[PDB]
Parts: sequence; C-alpha cells; structure tokens
Amino acid sequence: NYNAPHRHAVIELSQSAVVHNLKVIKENTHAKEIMAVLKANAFSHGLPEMASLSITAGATRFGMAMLDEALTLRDLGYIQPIDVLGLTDPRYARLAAERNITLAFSTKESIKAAAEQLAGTGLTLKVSLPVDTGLNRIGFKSREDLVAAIQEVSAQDTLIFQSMWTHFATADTPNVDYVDFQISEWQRLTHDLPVEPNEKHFANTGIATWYPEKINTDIVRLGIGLFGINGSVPIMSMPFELIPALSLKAKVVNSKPLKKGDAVGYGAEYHAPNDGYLITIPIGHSDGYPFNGSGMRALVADGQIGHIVGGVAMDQSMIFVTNPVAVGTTVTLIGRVGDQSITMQDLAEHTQSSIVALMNDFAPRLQRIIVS
Amino acid sequence: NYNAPHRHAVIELSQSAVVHNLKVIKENTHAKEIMAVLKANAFSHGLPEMASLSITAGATRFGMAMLDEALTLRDLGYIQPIDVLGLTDPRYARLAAERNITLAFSTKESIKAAAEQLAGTGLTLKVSLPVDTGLNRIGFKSREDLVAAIQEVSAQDTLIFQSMWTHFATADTPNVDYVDFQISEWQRLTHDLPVEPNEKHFANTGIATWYPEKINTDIVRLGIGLFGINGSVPIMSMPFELIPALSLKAKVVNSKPLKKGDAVGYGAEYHAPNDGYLITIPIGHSDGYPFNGSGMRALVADGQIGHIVGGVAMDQSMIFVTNPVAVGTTVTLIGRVGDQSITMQDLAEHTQSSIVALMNDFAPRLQRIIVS
Ligand SMILES: *Cc1c(COP(=O)(O)O)cnc(C)c1O
Ligand SMILES: *Cc1c(COP(=O)(O)O)cnc(C)c1O
Ligand SMILES: *Cc1c(COP(=O)(O)O)cnc(C)c1O
Repeated sequence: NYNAPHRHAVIELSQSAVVHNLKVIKENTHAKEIMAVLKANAFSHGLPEMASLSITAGATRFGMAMLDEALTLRDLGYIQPIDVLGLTDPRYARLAAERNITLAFSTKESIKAAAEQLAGTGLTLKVSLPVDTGLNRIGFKSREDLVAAIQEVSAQDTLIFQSMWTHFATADTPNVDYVDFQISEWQRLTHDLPVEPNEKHFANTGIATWYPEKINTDIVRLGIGLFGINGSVPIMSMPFELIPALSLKAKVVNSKPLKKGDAVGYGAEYHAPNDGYLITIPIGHSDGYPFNGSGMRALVADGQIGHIVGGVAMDQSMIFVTNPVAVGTTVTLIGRVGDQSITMQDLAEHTQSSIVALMNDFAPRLQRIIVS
Repeated sequence: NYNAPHRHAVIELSQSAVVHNLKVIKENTHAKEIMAVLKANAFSHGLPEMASLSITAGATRFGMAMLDEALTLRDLGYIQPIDVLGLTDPRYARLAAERNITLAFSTKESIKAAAEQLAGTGLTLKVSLPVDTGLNRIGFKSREDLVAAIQEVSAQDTLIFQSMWTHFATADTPNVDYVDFQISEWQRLTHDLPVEPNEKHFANTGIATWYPEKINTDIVRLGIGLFGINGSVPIMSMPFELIPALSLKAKVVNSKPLKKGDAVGYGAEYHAPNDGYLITIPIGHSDGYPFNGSGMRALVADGQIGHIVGGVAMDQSMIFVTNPVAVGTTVTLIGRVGDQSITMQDLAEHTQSSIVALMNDFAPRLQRIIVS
C-alpha cells in the first residue's frame, strides 16, 4: 500500500544485470557462497524484486540489517539462511529462533539474555559474533571479551555458535593497510579460540572487487556490487564490469508550449531562455529523485534530450524540450535511450552528492518492474 | 511490511503540535475549511498517523498527489472528501468514481476520455480543473481551453464540476507580486465562465501564512505548515509560532570505550580526539537521517551532548561522548532533551540541505508513534 501502480512512474530492475554482477564478483573471488545483502529495502531498489533476482543470480543466502527485515524475507517465502548483521533486543530472540534467523550479538550479557529467553521453549537460536577490527561500529573489542562470549554460548544449550565475522572500513578505497590493519587486528583478536564456529566471513563488495586475495572469500557478503554501482572513493577502476540494475522512467502527464521568459517551478527562478515546450512527469524528490536534480538531462522516448527545469517538486518534475511531446510519452530519468544514457554516476556528479546516498533514496511509492 | 517494530528507533509525532499548527494557520486566515495535504506518505512523516492527527486537529478533507494515495486514505477507513491534485490516467477514473475521490484534469480530451470510461456504469466522477497561473506544472493555459473543458464536463452527465483551483509559485517567499501576477493571470484566464464550479480554492501554507489577504482563503490546502516547518526562502518570520511535529529517537545497541586516535566509520577518516566512549544507534541514512549528518549534536537521555562521528551508515550511526553510556539508553536526533533541542532547521543549516528536502526524507522503516 505504498507503491502506486496506477501512476505511470516506474523503477525498472534488470534481471540480466543482477545476474552479471553476481557472476563477475563471484568469479573475481572464487567465492563458494554469495550472501545477498538486501538491507534497507534492498538498497532502496525494492526487496521482493531484488530478493528474487538475487536467487536467480545465484545467491544462496541473505544478509539484512535487522530482525524485521529478516522477518519480511521469510514472509516472502524464502527458506534460505538469513543473517541479521545488526544487533537485536534479546526479548525478541524467540522470533528469530522460530523462523531460522541467525542473530548477531556483541556482548556476553546479551548472549546470556537471549538464551534465557529460549530456556524451556524447545527452540534453538543460531548466533553470530561480529569482531570489531577497525570499523568501530559493533562487535567484540578484545580477545578476552570474545573468548568469554564464546564460552557463554557453549554453555547455553539453546544456542548454536553459527559464525564469527568482521566488516571493513576501507576495502572501498586505496587505503590498503587499513585493510591490512583490520586483518592483523583479526589475527590479534581472534587467534586460536577454545572452539570454532560453523563459519567465518569477511568480504564485502570492496574486498571482493579490489582486495580479493587479502582474506578468505569463500563467503562474500555482497551488497552494493549486486546493484551494479561502483561506490569506491575515489572512483577506482574495477577488474570487471558492473551494469547498474535500476533505471527510472515515467510518462508525461502534462504537455504545453511555453514562451521565452515564462517562469517555471517554485520560486519562479527558472525562466525559459527561448520558445519551446515544457513537459511534466509524475516523479519528484519524494520518489527519491535528487531534490537538486534540476539541470539534469532527461531522455524523451522520441530521442530528444530535455533538461529538468524549475524546482524538482515533491511529486512532479518539469522538463524543457525544443520539440512538442505528446502526453503518454515515456521519459527516462535513469537508463538508456538509443545511444544516450543517464547513470546514477552522472546524477552523483551533477548534484555533487554521494552515489551511495543517491542509490539509496528511492521511496516505495514508485512501482517496480523486473525486465530482461 | 516496511516498518521495523522490533527495532528501537522511532519517529514520534506530536498530536499537540499538529493541532496547534492547524489552529494557528486557520486563525490567521479565517479559513472555513482546512484540507490536509498529505501527499508522499504525509511528507514522509507517516500517513496513517498524520491523517488521524490531521482530523483530530480539525481538517475536514484531504489533498493528495495521485489516485493511489487517495485509495490508501479510503482503505484507512476515511470518508471525508479527497482531492487528487496530480493528474490521472482516464482509464482509472472508475476507481475514483467508485470511492468518492475528486480528480484533477488539465485537458478537454482527458475529461472526455474519462466520461466515456464511465458511460453506462452508473457511476459519477467529481472533477477539478487546475488553472496554470504561473507555476507552469499542470493546468489550463488559456481561457479558451478552460471554457472548452468546462463545457465538456457540462455536456457529460457522468461528471460533476467540483472545482477550479490554482497553485502559487512564490507565496513561500518575499516575491509578492509574482503572487500578484498569478492573481491577475487568474482573472485573465477565468473571467465570466458559462457555469461556476461547486467550489474554488487557491491557498497553500505560504498564502495562508504570509499573504492571507491577497485572495480567498475559505479553503486552505495545508501542507508543510501542518508539520510545523517553516520552509520559506529565505527564512521569513511568521505571524505565529509553528511547532515541529516530528522528532527522531533511538536506543543505543552497542557501547564501548574508544581510545585517542581510534578511527571510526567508513573511510576511517574520523580519529577520536581523546579517550572517550562510542555509542552506536540503529538509524542510518537509509532511514532518512542526513547522509552527511556527521558532526551533528545528538542528545543522549542522560543529559550528555554527543556527536555523530565517522559515517552516517545506511542503518547505523556512531556517536562520541565523554562519559560512558549504557546500552538501551535513548538518543534524540531530532527533538528536545531538557533545555536542549535539535530541530529540522539545525539539520538543514548543518548539512547545507534544503529543509523541505530533509523533512521529506524519512523512510517507512522507522516505527511511528503518536505522542502528546
Ligand atoms: C551493508 C553491509 C554489507 C554489504 O556491504 P557492501 O559494501 O554494500 O558490499 C556486508 N556486511 C555488513 C556487516 C553490512 O552492514
Ligand atoms: C503540495 C501542495 C499543497 C501544500 O502546499 P504547502 O506549501 O506544503 O502548504 C497545496 N496545493 C497543491 C496543488 C500541492 O501540490
Ligand atoms: C589528541 C587529538 C587528536 C587525535 O586525533 P588524530 O587524528 O589520531 O591525531 C585529534 N583532534 C584533537 C583536538 C586532539 O587533541
């Protein structure tokens, strides 16, 4: 009840793209398992669609940010392993236990708590223990703390020691040796434990792309690369091609000539610099399109190159074109028309805005469609 | 299946705020009716809650951007009039006609196509005719086109001539007199009609706040002001107080000391200036908190004023504080703690981001809760 199927504005998600992206990243790292990280409604691309595409692409498990996102997948019909990579109130451990959802914990006392929640229910909880190696967001910060926590899960019959893992801060980036640092930090914080977990995993998109040999990549936690976006800072060249999954289109709802000097948009600050035609489409910055995307190209279906002008409004954008355009004509905001294309990267460049932030702004109000 | 009820991160929506806001706006303008404009999941604030707060506050009708939003309102159990202020595919006119939803049209052939959709169904559709007086988004551009359209709905017994309206581009603003321009333009395009609509309306928050006397304000199409946000450019003083409706809180999930020179966040670019404590909360930019919100104050429940450091990640944020803080402690990102307050405006100032854009960024992943 968020999407608007009767509004001719859509996000297109290419199946063939996602398939290629996982293949090429998996190839680069000779991974055995690909974990599709579809947190935040699949990086705002649309979870039901991306989850499906991910499995089609060959992912075999999921990573989500929180329990409720994990619940949603189960409710979607998926039976594959699901890791919650954020932290969870132990009071709600029972839900994860009942739906085979693996939960991360960063504290011995929270582990204890989650186990006591399950005491006597006949339920069992898979547990993961993130180790903080330098990101400093979550995880154990000392071998001693880690070893104690492992001790606790071994003494709790309702818990399974599913995994240990850590996350990189600069695998995205020319900063090797913060990568190497986190890796020696792992060795420090993690060397011979009193017992092993079922699995360990380390790699995000960055690791898999630019540092495949630094560390074990049998299990890859693949988020952004899936969506065909190069998020590196600065933009680093890759050992392969990503093809972006999402394109953004809508059909003209209002069409009119406007005369030189006519003001457009809130503030009345854009004035047409000559006679032409103004084209109104039904997506705005409430759909996720950059609040300051005005001045962006926009590829009309007839092969014209228009430009967003006036404000980008909440629900509507206005486009200036030289030649008449009929209502119903689709306009591509992101994607390809002929030999012209507009990318998320063009968008980032134009708005002086992070591509990671832009790829993540799309609201559920836009109707999603899977293609090729 | 979007909201995260088990995650301790919420949007709180102040009943007393919305009530005061509408009251104060209604009073300044002496409106007879107030139309809550709740497009875009109610400016990203949360539709089911804002609709309910809107009615409690004294709104007696709704305005939305599109048919599907109107549909959702109906499916929330609301029976009050609903005006769709965007344009709609005539093929879907029946859905509106079945649910007592008023629909805008900017064209004679669309009015005719919609009437023909209804012929023989026994249904009746309420139609509004937006007149473009200088915003140049949608609406009729000539008296000739307007009258030909008024005649068409008159000739069609499946249609009711519900309203004519127009929207201002600069009521937000000190550019009076583009205001006056639009008003003379109204006169120009609109003088002696062959038949009058049931109603006409003109005013948005801007008109109602800064230009109440310029034109009839019996019906006010109240958007931004309802949420207690002053969106004027440049920030203009008002003849009343707005009190912002939304605050943003979340409970600490991970808490640790960190030592001088420790790096935090993606890029490892923040270094702790001294020995301190790092507080991790479960909200990130995927929830709508500004992507470059790092450096913001964050008001911990114990009275401490912390700061967001490292990245604002997708789902999490890290906060540096001088003194240790227990897991489960709430942090206020937007709102008030003791004699300290952080507002949406503080956020716009700090991020150099439009406050209209920021107020519209919140994802449905955040749990909504109504307070006072
Ligand atoms: C978001 C996330 C991922 C995915 O990382 P990408 O850089 O998008 O490939 C993997 N592991 C954890 C713990 C995460 O939070
Ligand atoms: C958004 C909108 C409103 C509300 O405008 P505010 O400035 O937020 O009060 C009123 N009328 C129309 C046609 C709109 O699109
Ligand atoms: C000590 C100190 C630091 C340390 O940060 P580094 O980047 O590790 O040098 C930073 N800022 C201030 C004000 C300090 O006193």
